[PDB]
Amino acid sequence: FMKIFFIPMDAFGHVNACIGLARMLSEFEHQCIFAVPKRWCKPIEEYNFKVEIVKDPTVPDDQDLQKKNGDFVNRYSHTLSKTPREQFIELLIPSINRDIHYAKIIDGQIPTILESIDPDLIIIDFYVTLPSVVNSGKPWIHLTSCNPLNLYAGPNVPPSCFGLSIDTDPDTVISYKQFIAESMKDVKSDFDEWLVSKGVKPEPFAISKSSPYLNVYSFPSDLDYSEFGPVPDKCFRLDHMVRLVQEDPLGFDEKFFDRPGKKILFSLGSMGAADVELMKRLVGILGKSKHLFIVSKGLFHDKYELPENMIGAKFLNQMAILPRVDLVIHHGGNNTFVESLYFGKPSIVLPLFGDQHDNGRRAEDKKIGRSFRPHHVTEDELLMAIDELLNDKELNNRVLKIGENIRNSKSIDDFNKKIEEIIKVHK
Ligand SMILES: O=c1ccn([C@@H]2O[C@H](COP(=O)(O)OP(=O)(O)O)[C@@H](O)[C@H]2O)c(=O)[nH]1
Repeated sequence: FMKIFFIPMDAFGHVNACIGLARMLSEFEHQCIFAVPKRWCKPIEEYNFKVEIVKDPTVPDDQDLQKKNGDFVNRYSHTLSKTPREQFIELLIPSINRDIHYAKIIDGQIPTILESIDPDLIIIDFYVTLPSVVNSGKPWIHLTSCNPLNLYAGPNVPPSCFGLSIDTDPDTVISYKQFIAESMKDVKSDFDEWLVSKGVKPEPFAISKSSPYLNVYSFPSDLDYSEFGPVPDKCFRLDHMVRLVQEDPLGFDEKFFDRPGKKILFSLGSMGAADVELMKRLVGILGKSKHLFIVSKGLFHDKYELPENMIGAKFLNQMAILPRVDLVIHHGGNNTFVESLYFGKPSIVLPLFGDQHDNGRRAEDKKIGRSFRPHHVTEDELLMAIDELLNDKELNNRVLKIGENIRNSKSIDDFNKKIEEIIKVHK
């Protein structure tokens, strides 16, 4: 039994992965404590974990959980259709600047919470380094909740966030890595100054320090990047971090499931549906599909309507819906992607940005779904892909087998043994 201290970035994609892993570790009678802003306190307490509040005076205690990222996606909607290269400068770097802003707000509050809680182990799900964790003198694990391609970074291996593969021309890979290094210079220069001020040595190129203890990620064995070598050094693969139960209301009348017809979950994640004009175009196409859609309509749900073959709400109980659908249309977010495979569902992937491009490429390359650019996909492409995947028995059988493998995985038992050994070695 041990006290495990979880520090997630203040967004669904990080918090849900950490809740998933916390529930799995609670099974072994470990006590999991979360450091989050007040608005995230009751949502996490609904899973019966203890919360330590971090102050963020830039966000109200009672702000809607979807407001912070919804307003971001709304403000940057014009970048969501651009090439991965154009997105890097215009969207991903601005996105990382928001991660750095939050890291600077929480970092000064973590050392006192560590002294007061005295955890055995820290688990962080963050895209940038926390000096408070590096300098804690306690064992800490970095949790990757995004697609894991960046953990494989090195010679010959394509960089993440561009949908590239082992088959990409070396010239293109080299060009992308040079572009990323040039593009990140000023952000890294400013970030490193902050690290040095707190007595932390910067990384040569990254602004997120890999744990010298262990680095855990969430990706099915069947999908992992074995073509780029084994599980990377100091890394540990869990097949999934699915929270099996979700406390949220369904979000609409359950009687919808009594309507005859194949059921499709349409969800661009916790923030992507804040691109209202995109949601309107896609819903217009899906309105012509002779199936039934359940739609995660997002922060601006009140600004657009669904046609008669569809039901939707601001935010859905996605765990309750997934076992009742035949197909998922999503943005390639890593939680939604692994949740859909966990329940044996094929997927249509419509990547918006970042690691989603890699999950779109992975769905095509592993023949478990179809991927298109959401702002470009034609009515014919989208309607035909839906009928294709619903009717492809071989592909449905492959996705069922991946779900079986994910559910059969014992890797949580090995993970628990490794963390117990890590705590003993450093005592
Ligand atoms: O209506 C919704 C929309 C999203 N989610 C959850 O929000 C998380 C979104 O994380 P993901 O990595 O899929 O996408 P992100 O929103 O982080 O890009 C997933 O766990 C979903 O199950 C949900 O419960 N209901």
